Amino acid sequence: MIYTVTLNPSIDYIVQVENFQQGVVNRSERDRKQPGGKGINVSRVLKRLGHETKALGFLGGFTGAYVRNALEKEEIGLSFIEVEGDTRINVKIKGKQETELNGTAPLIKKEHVQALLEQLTELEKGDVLVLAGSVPQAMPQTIYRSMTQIAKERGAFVAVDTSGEALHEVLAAKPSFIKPNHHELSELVSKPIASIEDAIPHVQRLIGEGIESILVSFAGDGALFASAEGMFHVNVPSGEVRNSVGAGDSVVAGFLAALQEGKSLEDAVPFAVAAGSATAFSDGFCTREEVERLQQQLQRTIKKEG
Amino acid sequence: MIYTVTLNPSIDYIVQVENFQQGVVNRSERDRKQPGGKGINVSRVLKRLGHETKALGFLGGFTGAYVRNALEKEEIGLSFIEVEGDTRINVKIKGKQETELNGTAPLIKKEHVQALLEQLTELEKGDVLVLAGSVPQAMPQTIYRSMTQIAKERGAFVAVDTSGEALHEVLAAKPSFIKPNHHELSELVSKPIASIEDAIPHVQRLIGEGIESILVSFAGDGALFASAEGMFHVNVPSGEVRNSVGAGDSVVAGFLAALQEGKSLEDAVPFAVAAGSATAFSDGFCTREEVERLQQQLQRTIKKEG
Repeated sequence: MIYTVTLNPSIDYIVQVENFQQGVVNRSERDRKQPGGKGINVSRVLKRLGHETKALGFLGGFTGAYVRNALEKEEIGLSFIEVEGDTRINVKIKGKQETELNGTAPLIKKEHVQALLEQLTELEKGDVLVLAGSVPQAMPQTIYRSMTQIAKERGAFVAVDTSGEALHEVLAAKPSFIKPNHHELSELVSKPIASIEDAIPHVQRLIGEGIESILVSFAGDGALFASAEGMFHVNVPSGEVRNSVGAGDSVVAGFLAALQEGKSLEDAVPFAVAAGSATAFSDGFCTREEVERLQQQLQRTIKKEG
Repeated sequence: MIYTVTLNPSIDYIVQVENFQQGVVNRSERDRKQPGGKGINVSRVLKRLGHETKALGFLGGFTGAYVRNALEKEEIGLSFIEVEGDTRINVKIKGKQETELNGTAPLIKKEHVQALLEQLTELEKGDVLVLAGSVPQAMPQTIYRSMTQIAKERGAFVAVDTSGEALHEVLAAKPSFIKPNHHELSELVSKPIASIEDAIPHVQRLIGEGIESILVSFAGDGALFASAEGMFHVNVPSGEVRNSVGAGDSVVAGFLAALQEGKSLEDAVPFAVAAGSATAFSDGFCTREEVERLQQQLQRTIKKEG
């Protein structure tokens, strides 16, 4: 049904140290590690929302074994291609400041990329393909455009959450749904967008260019959703954000979980934004209960637009 | 024959990064992962110098599995005790400002910190017990004092490489060898130090309390050795130090390797100081051939003390 692709998964090593300072021996007070990567995170959250997914991508070494074991324990569908190097270890330092340091991508022989593309020919009509995250530089940045084509030639629904050249490249493939935050969208059109008004003309050009739906977040300023069927705004429940290591991925899962449940593209927006917020407010990720709650609240702030 | 103890072992994650800012992101340019822990390093460097050893300590979690697999490949003797906790990960960032980030020590039950002491009971006359590295706050900072005893009461040679209360409390136990750098010595004799003479009176008193040998390195300026047979100085090879990760652990391994091969306490010093700077003048752990060479260099640099 729903397939997620994570080209560069990882072990997110989350560490809070209210004292983290350069050139010095920092100790940790609170340590945690969890499998990471945008595709993987959409899977995990989907699971928490009661939906299965089959996770795809590349995994290597003991760190990859850790990632595979974990998803296994969470009873999440998976079919990763083993690679030679080790899966990267990403370091997330919380506390006073918020500093990140990503590990190097592991080498991926061309045969593996060919095998990953091979798996996609398995998508059937009505399946969903989620391509989220960065594309290792060693790989053709047009990779998502390729995977989207394979998917579309099989009737599969494509949801994309990337940036840079990779996102620019995917457009010609006309995926079904994209979710750029306002900064990613500004980067895509090479123009600044700070308000809902700044984005509307561009969104309208994208829908007419074949993109079926788009959801642009403006952080604590709500979200804008456009479909050839319409355009409207929605607010965020507001609250103290206790975490921010997979909130955009939650929005994607929420949207897709709702679509699975038969709701309409428009009707799904409320649930997705809430899922993002729920995760943004809890130490870990959102729960089916939390989302439903917040969603009820947001399902009114719905202001038309366009 | 030579036992090493590592209470808080770990996987050392070295990541080279330039212009390693803060608050934002940071992409590694080069990564590296290997077993960490002072005792562990001593066993690894001893292996390279041609000598076996059995490493003891506490490992847990997939991280602990890694440590164990790696040492088993280097064919290093071992017998750690599995604790329900997850061996830590210390992120050693390098560049123009090598920083560090030590992970939260796992969790060790009493019966564990007891089956260990229980292992020491096998020690025999002529054996060697190496105690190095800080102590997990989850344990009493007197733990080395306690082990030295068991060890000493068995004709075993105890060498210690620590600092802080831990180092302070071991003294009354009368260990056979300690290597406080000129600083740790100030942090011990609770008094500042500087001259090569500003330490002899104090290294003298320590020897008089029952401690067999003391090796105190003046960072960049040489090192002083003291035993009941008198003392002498030796200068450091002098060269470009690329790595520091495990230099002190090398002087210790060198000193022990040299005594294993029959050489005397004082005659083993050159060899130990050689292993130290041979590891430092490199991007990895020193090789036998390297030590022997610089050994001769330092061999001539020998001056008795007044």
